[PDB]
Amino acid sequence: PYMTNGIQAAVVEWIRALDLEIISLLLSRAWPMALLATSELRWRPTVLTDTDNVVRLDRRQRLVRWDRRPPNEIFLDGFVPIVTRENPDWEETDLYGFAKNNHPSIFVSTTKTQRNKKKYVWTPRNANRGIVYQYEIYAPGGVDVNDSFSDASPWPNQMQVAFPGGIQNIYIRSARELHNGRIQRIWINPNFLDPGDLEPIVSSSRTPQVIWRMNHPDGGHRDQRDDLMYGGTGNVQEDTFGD
Repeated sequence: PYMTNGIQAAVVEWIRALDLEIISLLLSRAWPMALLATSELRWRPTVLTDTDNVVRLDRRQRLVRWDRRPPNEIFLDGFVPIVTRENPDWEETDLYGFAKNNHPSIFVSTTKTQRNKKKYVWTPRNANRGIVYQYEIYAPGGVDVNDSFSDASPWPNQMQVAFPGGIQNIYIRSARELHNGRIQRIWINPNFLDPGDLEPIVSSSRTPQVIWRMNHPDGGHRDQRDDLMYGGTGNVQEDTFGD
């Protein structure tokens, strides 16, 4: 037995309103028997042991999401999942299938900052191709994928924390804007709900810090039409990519 903030960060209203037991069922109902025998749906607790073995509140664990979408969308809307409709398929709510294959779902994935001697982070192989944003997230709740599946976790190096129903814009602190793997701007979200005691945003004299506002003239750059968070096509690197 433990305390969790569960789906507090969710933007999708029908998910945000349902009882935690129902959302837990949606996430686990499709798991095979062999998986169920050794797995438990482990929501991140309100107080957790972080990747440097320091005990922190869930809201002080530095999460990262790599995303093609720019601040004019993401700081406005937060992270809205691909599937928002009220009666999704079982494939679209399954945490195991989502963790494995990254198919369209109710989940917004993030990856934990791996705080060693230096900062490391799971980084997608295509982080150096086209326009890429690294969003910095400090959110309540969510599901710890590795804790849930242990040996059966599909991509353990991603250290995924999954948010059914998405992540509100108030939990996104900043964004690094990369063009073909070269950092252009560090974006500051003015509506970030600061929990206090966080490390100050990692900066450089060469790269401008920009306070975002709605429809910022430089805030809508994107590739022309979830690739960057597929656990299969990335690996752990020092958390200075773009510098």
